[PDB]
Amino acid sequence: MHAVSVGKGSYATEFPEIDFGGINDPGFRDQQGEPPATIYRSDRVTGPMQTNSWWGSLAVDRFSMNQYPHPFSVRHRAEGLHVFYDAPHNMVVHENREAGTWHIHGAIGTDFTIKHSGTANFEQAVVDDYNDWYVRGLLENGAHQMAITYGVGSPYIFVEYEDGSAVLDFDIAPDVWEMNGHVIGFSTHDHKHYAAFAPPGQNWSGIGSKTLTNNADYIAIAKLPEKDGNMLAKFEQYAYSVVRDAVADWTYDEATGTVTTTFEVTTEAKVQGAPDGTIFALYPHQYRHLASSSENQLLQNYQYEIIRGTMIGLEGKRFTTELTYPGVLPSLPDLGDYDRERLIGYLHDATSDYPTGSDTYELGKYIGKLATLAPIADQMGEYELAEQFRGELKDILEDWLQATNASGQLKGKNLFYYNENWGTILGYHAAHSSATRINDHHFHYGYFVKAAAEIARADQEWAKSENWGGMIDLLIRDFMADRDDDLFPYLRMFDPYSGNSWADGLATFDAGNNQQSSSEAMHAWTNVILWAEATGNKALRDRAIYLYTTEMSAINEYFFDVHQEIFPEEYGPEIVTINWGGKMDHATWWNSGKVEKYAINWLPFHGGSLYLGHHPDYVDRAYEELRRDIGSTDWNLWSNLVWMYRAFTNPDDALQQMEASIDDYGLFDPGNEKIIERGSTKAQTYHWIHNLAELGRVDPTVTANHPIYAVFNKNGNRTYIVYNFSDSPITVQFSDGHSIQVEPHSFNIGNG
Ligand SMILES: OC[C@H]1O[C@@H](O[C@@H]2[C@@H](O)[C@H](O[C@@H]3[C@@H](O)[C@H](O[C@@H]4[C@@H](O)[C@H](O[C@@H]5[C@@H](O)[C@H](O[C@@H]6[C@@H](O)[C@H](O)O[C@H](CO)[C@H]6O)O[C@H](CO)[C@H]5O)O[C@H](CO)[C@H]4O)O[C@H](CO)[C@H]3O)O[C@H](CO)[C@H]2O)[C@H](O)[C@@H](O)[C@@H]1O
Ligand SMILES: OC[C@H]1O[C@@H](O[C@@H]2[C@@H](O)[C@H](O[C@@H]3[C@@H](O)[C@H](O[C@@H]4[C@@H](O)[C@H](O[C@@H]5[C@@H](O)[C@H](O)O[C@H](CO)[C@H]5O)O[C@H](CO)[C@H]4O)O[C@H](CO)[C@H]3O)O[C@H](CO)[C@H]2O)[C@H](O)[C@@H](O)[C@@H]1O
Repeated sequence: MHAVSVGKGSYATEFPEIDFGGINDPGFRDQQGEPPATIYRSDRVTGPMQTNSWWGSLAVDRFSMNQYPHPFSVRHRAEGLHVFYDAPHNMVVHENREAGTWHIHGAIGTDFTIKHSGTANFEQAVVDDYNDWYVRGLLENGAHQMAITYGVGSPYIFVEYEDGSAVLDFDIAPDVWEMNGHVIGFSTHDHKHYAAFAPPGQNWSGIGSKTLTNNADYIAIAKLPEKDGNMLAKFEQYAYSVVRDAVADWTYDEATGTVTTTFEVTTEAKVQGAPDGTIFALYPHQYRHLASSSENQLLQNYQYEIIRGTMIGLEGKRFTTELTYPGVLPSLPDLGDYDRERLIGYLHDATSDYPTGSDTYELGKYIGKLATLAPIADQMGEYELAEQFRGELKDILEDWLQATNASGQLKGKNLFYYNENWGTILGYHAAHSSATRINDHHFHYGYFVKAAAEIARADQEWAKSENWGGMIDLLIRDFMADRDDDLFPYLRMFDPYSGNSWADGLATFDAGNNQQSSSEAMHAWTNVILWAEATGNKALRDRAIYLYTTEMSAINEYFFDVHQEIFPEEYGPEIVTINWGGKMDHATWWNSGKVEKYAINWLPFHGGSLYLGHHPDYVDRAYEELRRDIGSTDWNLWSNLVWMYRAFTNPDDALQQMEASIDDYGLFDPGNEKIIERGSTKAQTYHWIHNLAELGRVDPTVTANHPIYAVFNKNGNRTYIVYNFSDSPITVQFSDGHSIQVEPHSFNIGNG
C-alpha cells in the first residue's frame, strides 16, 4: 500500500512523515519536500517526465526561462518566442578579485520575437514532445497555437502555426539583404545574420519595417554563419525538414576500447521533396572525434561562435563520433613505496571519521570514504579492519535501502521514495535540492553505488538482485535508465549531444542548466561500471562505459580546455568551475577559497580518476596557475587534493608537500579541512601519492580488451594493472602487444 518490495529492500510510494530530528532551521526543513506539483506538458507527453535537461525550464515555468539551443538563445513569453544570438560585442570576461571569481557570459537580449498573427497573449508554453536532444514547445491560447521545435546543435528553429500565421517582430528594423519572396536573408541593426523560410508562394511582407509577416502556417528560422547567399541557398535545402525524432545510438567495442555514437534525426517534410535530414551544428567534443565516414558531410566554412567555442558543419541524416574508453580500476593496487606501518596507522586513524550530516550527500561522502579505505586495508594485511569497513557499509546501505521499519510503517529518514508525478527516486534526508529540484542524483547516488560495488567485490551474494542488488539497480535506473523504463526517463542526468551531465533537475535559470563537479559525475559512471562488472551485468556496464567516455570528452573541452582553443585569452584561470548552457564561471555554489574552485572538478579521488592525468601539460598548467594565485604551496583548503593532483605529473613535489604538512593535525575534525578534505583521508592520500611515485604517468595510448585496467609509463617502462572480478582466471591483451594472466578476484600485481 505505502511501499514496494525490491529484493530484501523497498522504496516508499507515499511521501513519508519526515523525522526532522528536532532541527528547526527552515532551509533544512524545506529540503525535505517534493518537486513541483505542476508540470507544463501537453497530454501527448505521458509517463516518467524527463528532467536535468538543457530545456527543462519549459516544463517547470509557465513559459520558460532563457535557454541555449546553441547556436541560439531563446525564451518563451506570452507574446511569443524571443530569439537571440550572443555576438562578440555581447560577450564579456569579468573578474571579481575580492571574491576570487571570474565570469564569461553574454547578454539576455532579443534580436527578434517569433509571433503568432492571432495573439500576443499566450496563456502558457508546454513541452509537447522531446527526443534525445530536441524539444517541441507549444505556446497555447485556445484555438491559437504555435509549436516551436528547437535543439542544442540545431541552427534551425521550426515553427508550426494553428489558427494563424507568422510574424517576426523587431525593436529596430532589420536589413533584409536577400529577398527571394518566400525566403529572406536578414541582419539585425547590430549585424547578426539570420534567415527565414516559408513555403513557395507565401511571400514575406513588411520589408524595411520593424515587423515582417508571412501568411504561411509554417516557417523556419536559421542562424546564418555569414552574410552569404550561397549559405542561404544551402539552408533552404533543409529548412522544410522538421526534426521529429533524434537519437544518439552507441556501441562499445570491448576489444579496441572504441565507443562509437551515431546521432540520427528523422524529419517530416513541410514541402514536396524535402530531404530526410538537417544541418547539424557540432560542438568541439563531437567534431574533434568525427568518424571518417562522416567527414564528407562537413560544411567546412559553416562556423558559429558560442560559449563553448566554435560550432561547425554538417549536413545529412546522421553523423558519428568515435572515442576511446581508457578503463577504470576498483582502487589503485599495492605498488607504492610507502612506510606500510605508517599507512596502517592512518587506516586505524580513519575509524574516528563520521558523516557530517544525515542527508544523502554527506552520508554519501562518508560511505565513499569507507569504500576507498577497505581495499587499502586488505592490501596492508589489516583484514579484519577491511571487514569492519565493509560491515559498516552493509549496515548503512541495508538501512537506507529499506523504506519500512520493524513495524512495517514508513520510516521518517534514511529511505528512498518514488515521486510518481515526475517519476524519480528521492532520498530523505535530502540536501542541495536533491528532492525539491531533482538535483544531483548522479553526485549523491554515485556514492551509494561506490559502497555497493566495494561490497560486491568481496561478497557477490549480498549484491544479488533478490538480496540488496535490486535496490542498488533501482537507484542506478533513477539517474541513468535505459530506454522504455516504466519508472524513469531515459538517461536522466546525461545530455547525449552536449556531451555532459546537467545537475539541476528543473533548469529554471536564465543561463540554462549547469554542472559544477564533473568529477562527481565521472565518479558515478565509474561506480556503475564497477558494480555492473562485479554483478555480471554487461548491458549496464557498457552504458556506464559510454557515459564515462563521452563525459570525459566534454570535460576536457569545456571544464579544462586542454587544447587551449575555447576559453578567451583574457580569462585568467586554467579551469571553468561551473559550466552553464549560456556562460562559464570560476566560482562555486557555496562560499569557498582558491583551491576549491579547481578541486571541486577533481574530487573525489578513486580508481576511475586516472582520466584527470591524460593531459600532463594541462595538469602542469592548471597546477601552476593555482600555485601562482595562492602565492606558494600553503593551500587555503583541501591541501591533500592538490598534492594528489600534482602527483599526476610531479610525484616528488607532491611527496615533499605531503611530508611537510600531512601530520599537522591529528584525527578527523569536521571544523578543519585545511589539510584533509572531509571526503578524503590521510590513508587515501598517502597510498595515492606513493603509488603514482612508483607508477609514473597515466598512459592513455594503450588500451585493453577487458574493461577493468590501467596502464602507466615511467620513463618508457610500462606497468600494466588489471583487476579481475570473475570466478575464473582471464587473459588480457593490451594494444601494444603485451598480455597478462589474472587470477580470480584479484589484481595481476599488487594485491598486497
Ligand atoms: O568545508 C566546510 C564547508 O563545506 C561545504 O560543503 C561543500 C558542498 O557544499 C559541495 O556541494 C556541491 C554542491 O554545490 C553541488 O550542488 C548544487 C546545489 O548546491 C545547488 O543549489 C542551488 C542553491 O545553492 C541556490 O541557493 C540560493 C542562493 O544561491 C541565493 O543567493 O539565495 C537563495 C535563498 O533561498 C538560495 O535559494 O538555489 C538554487 C536554486 O535556485 C539551487 O539550485 O544546485 C546545483 C544545481 O543547480 C547543485 O549541483 O553538488 C554536490 C552536492 O549535491 C557538491 O558537489 O561539495 C563540496 C565537496 O564535497 C563541499 O565541501 C558547505 O556547503 C559549507 O557550508 C561548509 O561551511
Ligand atoms: O560571501 C559570504 C557568503 O557567500 C556564500 O556563497 C556564495 C554563493 O551563494 C554564490 O552562489 C552563486 C549563485 O548565487 C549563482 O546563482 C545565480 C542565480 O542567482 C540566478 O538566478 C536568477 C534569479 O536571480 C532571477 O530572479 O531569475 C532568473 C530566472 O529568470 C534566475 O536565473 O541565476 C543564475 C544563472 O542564470 C545563477 O548563476 O550561481 C553562481 C554560479 O553561476 C554561484 O556561484 O557564489 C559565490 C561565489 O562562489 C559564493 O561566495 C554563502 O552562500 C553565504 O552563506 C556566505 O555568507
